[PDB]
Amino acid sequence: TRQFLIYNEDHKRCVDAVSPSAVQTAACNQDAESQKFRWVSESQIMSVAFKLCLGVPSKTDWVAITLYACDSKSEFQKWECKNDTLLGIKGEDLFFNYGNRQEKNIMLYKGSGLWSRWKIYGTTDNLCSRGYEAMYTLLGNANGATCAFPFKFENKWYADCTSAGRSDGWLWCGTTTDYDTDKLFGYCPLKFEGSESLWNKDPLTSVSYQINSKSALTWHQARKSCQQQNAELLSITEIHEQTYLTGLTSSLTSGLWIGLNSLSFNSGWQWSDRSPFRYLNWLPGSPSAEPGKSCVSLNPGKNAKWENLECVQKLGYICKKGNTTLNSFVIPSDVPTHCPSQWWPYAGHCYKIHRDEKKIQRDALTTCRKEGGDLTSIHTIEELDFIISQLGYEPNDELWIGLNDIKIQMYFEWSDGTPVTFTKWLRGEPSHENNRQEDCVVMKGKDGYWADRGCEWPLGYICKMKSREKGCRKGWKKHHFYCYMIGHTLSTFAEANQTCNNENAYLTTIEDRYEQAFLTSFVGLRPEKYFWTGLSDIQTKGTFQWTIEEEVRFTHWNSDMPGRKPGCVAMRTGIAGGLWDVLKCDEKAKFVCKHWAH
Repeated sequence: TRQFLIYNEDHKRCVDAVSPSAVQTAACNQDAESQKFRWVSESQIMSVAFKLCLGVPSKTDWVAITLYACDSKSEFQKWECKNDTLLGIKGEDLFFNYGNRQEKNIMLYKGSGLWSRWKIYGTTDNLCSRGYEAMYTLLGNANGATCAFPFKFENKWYADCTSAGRSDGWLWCGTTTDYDTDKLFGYCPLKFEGSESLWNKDPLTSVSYQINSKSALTWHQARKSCQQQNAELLSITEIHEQTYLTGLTSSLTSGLWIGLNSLSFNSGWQWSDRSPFRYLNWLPGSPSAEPGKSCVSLNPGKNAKWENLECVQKLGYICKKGNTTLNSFVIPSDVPTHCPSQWWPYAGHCYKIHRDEKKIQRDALTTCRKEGGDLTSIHTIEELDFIISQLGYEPNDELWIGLNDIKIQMYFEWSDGTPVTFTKWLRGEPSHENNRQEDCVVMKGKDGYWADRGCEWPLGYICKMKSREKGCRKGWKKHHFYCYMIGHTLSTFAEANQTCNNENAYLTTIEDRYEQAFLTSFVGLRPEKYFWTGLSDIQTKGTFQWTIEEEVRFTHWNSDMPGRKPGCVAMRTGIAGGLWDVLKCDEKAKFVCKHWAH
């Protein structure tokens, strides 16, 4: 219930609703309910005191805005922020204005003056900052449908979640505009006395679980229901987790949604909360090869096992609220690098790829231990991208790694005893585990992602052990034909382009998949949040070019980049793995220079 007041600085008077046919301005008051407003849709603004939306008689010049009955299809009630702080009707350039022509009622107007721009009281942001978000109910008889604001309960209009009609303060809402007629309702996912009883808390791991067997949402809807509760769709990472949930869902049979999905087209199966997919528990015949089934459901009737279905089915879902973090692996840039011959260092470990004599996994595991190491374990995306970039890895390689489930089937563990905190499966992997007794994992593909197969095939392997200049300058690491540097002075993009040019270099370009992979490992394990690069749209807004004028034949953009956002590109560290974000060029962050060899 994020209500807000609205006023204009050039007059310092808050909009006040007095009558459904008269909306004026009075003295600003935080307690006067007649001045509170909140969005109820992507465009509809509603009053809290009268439970009525703001609209216009018709999209024409100089008409009085008043309180109308809230209607979803009403084109006259849809608003939109334009340019900066201007507030106008969705479709035309008619604005929310007050002050002109001695009219105490706020008027729709054509003039773009300061009398038509409104901010939120107590802040400096426009009205499109908060906005309406779909709120999915819990339990109830409405199958977890979204709240409908406003709704009529016992001939009274309510604007937010209410405890009326109940004697236990349980907040609830009506999923339809007329509850007295439809009697469809649900409980609001908000903090109230007793809301903790909706979560089941494992006394061991302290992780909390919510089981909504009465709801019936899609996968994308179920994820949004858990996200809005500071949670996420269920992820099962241990045998104890699968066992604890089997007891909770022992009395249920209706299928429930979990976080396991394959929606990412480049990778394989993955959890919604980015947890490592190392524990498998598919039903027989699952996962199926149907191209449309990309979301996994937990079937409590068939012994809590998993099956993949279409992401559009309406089933229950399980939320997972927990604070458990796998590890940090942050290195305050510091690590030893005493590696033997033919081995290469990274983050305190020595790696080596064996392409010479292809052996099976058990012979590869023995050979790595003969040399004082072990089959490689991978814990970060940075460490994975170091292997493909610096170890002479080729796109058509197939190399063994330490991931296996020889001890317990369907439960992958690292051969070197280290915990499994990271997984990157290939498109369509893991698959066909029921066809064999031991599932060993390999590295193949241009991106070096993983795939599980039989353990009885001669292949290359990658060994890894502890720690016990080159063709260029001192503080410059060398990758392939170039040498790169990390500036330690937090500077802007302008200041960064100078320091790189000061050292006869330049902000690093990114030409292929592996130079990006190297740069992903060259930074990303350091506590800094962003690292600059060469891409920017200063030459021509909308088009990106390097600062040394080379062809831009590679793109490593983030989730929602770039498009509308103008600025300077910078790589993101941590779990993102060097993805390109667009930031304001006046922001201060470290950078990476680049220079040719010798």
